[PDB]
Amino acid sequence: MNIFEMLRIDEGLRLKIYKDTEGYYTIGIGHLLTKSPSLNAAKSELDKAIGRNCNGVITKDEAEKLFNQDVDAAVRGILRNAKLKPVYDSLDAVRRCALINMVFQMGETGVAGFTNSLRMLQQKRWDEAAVNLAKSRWYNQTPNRAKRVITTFRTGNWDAYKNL
Repeated sequence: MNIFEMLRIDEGLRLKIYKDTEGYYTIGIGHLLTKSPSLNAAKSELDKAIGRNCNGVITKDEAEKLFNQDVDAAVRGILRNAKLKPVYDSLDAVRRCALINMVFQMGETGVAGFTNSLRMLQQKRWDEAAVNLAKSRWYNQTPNRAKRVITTFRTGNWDAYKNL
């Protein structure tokens, strides 16, 4: 299992503009287009993102291209971030994927706000950090996904994703 397979389990694939769990306009593999309520603003962002007139619909190909960019940007964002970088560097390969997943879903900023959990992951206090991470809007709003990510940080292996 790798970062791409993991994220694709968590996000799914949709070739037509759709709404987030949050109500936001998205397409592909969890590629947020706009936080704006107009389908029209969304369509315009889409065409800007793809470089063609899409009419709200993309190919598999375009979906994966957006996904490759998004994953690359998540990793780079982690590496550029003073709060995230040290935790990332301290982690093993599997747990590194769990942090990338959080950043993809919630952005650098959002994750950098989980101060206490970050501290615990650095210290390698896996059980404590899993309990702390669960105490969040994130967990309450998307509990099945948060629990997969959380188990991943807890165990250091891919079992949460075996099932799936």
